[PDB]
Amino acid sequence: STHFDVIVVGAGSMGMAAGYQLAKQGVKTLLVDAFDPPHTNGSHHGDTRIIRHAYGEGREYVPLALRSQELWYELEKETHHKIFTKTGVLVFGPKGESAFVAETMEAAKEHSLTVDLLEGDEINKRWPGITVPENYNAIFEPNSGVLFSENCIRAYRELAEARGAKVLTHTRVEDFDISPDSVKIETANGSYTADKLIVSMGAWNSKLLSKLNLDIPLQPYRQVVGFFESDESKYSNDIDFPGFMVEVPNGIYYGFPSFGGCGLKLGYHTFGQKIDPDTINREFGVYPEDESNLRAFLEEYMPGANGELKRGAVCMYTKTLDEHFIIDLHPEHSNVVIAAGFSGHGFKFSSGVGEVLSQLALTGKTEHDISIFSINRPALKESLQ
Ligand SMILES: *Cc1cc2c(cc1C)nc1c(=O)[nH]c(=O)nc-1n2C[C@H](O)[C@H](O)[C@H](O)COP(=O)(O)OP(=O)(O)OC[C@H]1O[C@@H](n2cnc3c(N)ncnc32)[C@H](O)[C@@H]1O
Ligand SMILES: O=C([O-])c1ccc[nH]1
Ligand SMILES: [Cl-]
Repeated sequence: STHFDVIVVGAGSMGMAAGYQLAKQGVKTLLVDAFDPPHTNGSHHGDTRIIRHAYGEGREYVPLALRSQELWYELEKETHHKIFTKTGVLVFGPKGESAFVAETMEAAKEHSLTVDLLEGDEINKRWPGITVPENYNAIFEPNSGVLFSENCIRAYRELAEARGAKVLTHTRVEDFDISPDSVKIETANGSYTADKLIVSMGAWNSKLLSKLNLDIPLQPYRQVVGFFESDESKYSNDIDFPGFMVEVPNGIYYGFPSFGGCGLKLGYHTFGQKIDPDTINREFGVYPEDESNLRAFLEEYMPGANGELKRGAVCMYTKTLDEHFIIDLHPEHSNVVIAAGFSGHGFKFSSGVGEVLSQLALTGKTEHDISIFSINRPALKESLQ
């Protein structure tokens, strides 16, 4: 017997941010999650996340990146949890052979972002611990950094709840009933209604959007990360080793400086196992590629950070065909908002997206230009059942 103004299904990176934005405005919100956020079953754990402004995936993301950065600084001031460390982000690759590096440079120029350009030995000299061939070039963004993702979700949740938002945990939504003037969700712990619905189930969007009569190609990928004992005099955040995302012949890698001695963290971005979110093996090390693809990068580019494996994590990316997000109203229901297919690069925008989802649910519009994330774009290959 409890109607809500807005129901958020999936209270992770996007959902909890939306919950906070709504609660902050006095909107009676209910957030439902299959687990208890922040947790290690979705796409937001592993402690840290990179936030970049000059965007290699496309200069069109810059405005949202900058707005999210300001929102992260706001969050830092509101909670006792640590939110952001300004490590700076280094992007490098073989000269003339990296669309990622090239677009990062164009994005910086187009938006007048503050960056340093360097190449070859200048890279190795500036950051002892990095060994790149002389034909490599780079763009460093000093004001970009590292977000503590689990802390962000925890902070958004504590703040939203302090303002009246309710979070129903360990409750998996199994079906939806949408009408022109209301929405309803069904779970084993009961059913709930509201005027608006925000759907942000992460990897599970690939399995349950069909319950909303949507048919969108979405592929979940198993993506691991490892923490390695490193030479702290070189790879510690304390001596300014940066976060980084780089392109080499066999793909894109990313990493973080060692924070408080927990070790340099590394991940292989362009390769992962296609999986189903309910059958994925969440144990690091079960596939030999988990650790080997990482050491293959370290022994070659960051040899002093190739020590004992201290920790591993298994997480998921949910890719769309063009690797751009889906943030829009359900094409048949203006009272339903969809947030999906973040394709391995959405956390840094979660604060900004929470704001967009909020506007979409309350007004059916957003002040942000979100056309590139349209659910009706052709490259997406979307359709109704
Ligand atoms: C996995 C990964 C991702 C990643 C990254 C490194 C790894 C190993 N590094 C990143 C980085 O440095 N910078 C960045 O900007 N992004 C990075 N990413 C990607 C980012 O983490 C993902 O894009 C982001 O987390 C996506 O967020 P979203 O909110 O979509 O996903 P979630 O946080 O997993 O939340 C979904 C929640 O919904 C719940 N759920 C699922 N099904 C149900 C049902 N049926 N009912 C109720 N709740 C449901 C989940 O439990 C989850 O909490
Ligand atoms: O989007 C990013 O910055 C990122 C780093 C690792 C995966 N995604
Ligand atoms: Cl993702």
